[PDB]
Amino acid sequence: MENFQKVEKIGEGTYGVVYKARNKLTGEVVALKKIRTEGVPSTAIREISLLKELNHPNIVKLLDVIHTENKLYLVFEFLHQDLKKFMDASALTGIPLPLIKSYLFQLLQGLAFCHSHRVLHRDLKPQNLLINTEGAIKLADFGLARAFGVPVRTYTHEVVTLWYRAPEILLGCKYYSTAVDIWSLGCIFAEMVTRRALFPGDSEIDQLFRIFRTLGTPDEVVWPGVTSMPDYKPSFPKWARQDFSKVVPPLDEDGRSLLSQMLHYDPNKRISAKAALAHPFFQDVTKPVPHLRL
Ligand SMILES: Cc1nc(C)c(-c2ccnc(Nc3ccc(N(C)C)cc3)n2)s1
Repeated sequence: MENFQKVEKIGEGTYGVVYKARNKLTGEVVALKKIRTEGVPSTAIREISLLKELNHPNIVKLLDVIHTENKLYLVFEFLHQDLKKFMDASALTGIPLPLIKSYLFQLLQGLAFCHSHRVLHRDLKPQNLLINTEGAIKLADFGLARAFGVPVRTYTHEVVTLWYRAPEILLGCKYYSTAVDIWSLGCIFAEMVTRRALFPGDSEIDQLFRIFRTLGTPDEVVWPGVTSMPDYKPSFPKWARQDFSKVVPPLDEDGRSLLSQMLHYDPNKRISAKAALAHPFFQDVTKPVPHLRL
C-alpha cells in the first residue's frame, strides 16, 4: 500500500514475505505481511478479519487487514526480535532458566486465550515468537492456517520446517486440535534449554522417525487409535523410548515433568495450556529482562 514504506525484509513466512514498514501517515512502525492472484478467497478474508478481535498481551496484535487490488496485506504490531535470533545470540552462554520459564509461562497464557476462543496456530516455531525489551514474548501469525494452509514447499523457493509438527499431523490426522500447539511449544521449550532442535527432521518420515527414536514408536497402549491413522504404517521400525533425563538436561525435574506432559503422543493425554499454567514448574516464576541487542 501507498501508506507504508518498506524499510527491511524482516522475514519470509509461509503465506508471504514479512517487512518492517513505516506508516507514512500515522508514523507508527509495524510489520507488514503481504500475501500473494485469482482474487483471494472470501472465506479467508472473513476468517482473518475475526482475528482482529482476538487481542491478548502475549499475542502479536493484528492492527489492520488491507485487501486492495485483490491482494492481502496483514498489518501487525512490530517487535524488535524473534526467538530464533535471540537464541542464536545466546548460543555460547544460553538463555537463563528464569527467562526460559517466563517465556514458556507467557506463551502458555497466549495459547490458553487462543484455545478458549477455539483458535489454534498450527505452525508455532522460533521464527514466529517475538520478544521485546520488556521481557515479554508474543505469538505471531495466529489463525493464518485456518485461513489458508502451510504446505511442505514455499513460494520463497525455500523449505517448510517440520521440526515442531505434532505426530498426529504427520500421521495424517486431518482434524487435529489445540494439542498440536502444545506439542510445538514443548519442542521449542526443549530447544531453549538444550540450544539444539529437539527433532530436526529433513522430511516427513525422517521427522516422524526422529520423534520415534526419542519417545519410542507409538502403539495402541500409549496412543489408542494410532494404528488407525491414515499414514500409520504397520512396518514402522520399533524403537524403544528414551529417558527424558537424556533428552533435556540439565532441566530440573519439574521442567522435565511438564515437558513430558506436553510431549504425550495421544493428543487427549497432552496437557492443555490452562493446566500447564498450574504446573509446579511455574511456582517460582518471575519476569526477567532479556539482554537484547538491536
Ligand atoms: C514470520 C513472522 N511473521 C510475523 C507476523 C512477524 C513479526 C511481527 C511483528 N514483529 C516482527 N519483528 C521481527 C522479526 C524478525 C526479526 N529478525 C532480526 C530476523 C526482527 C524483528 N515480526 S515475523
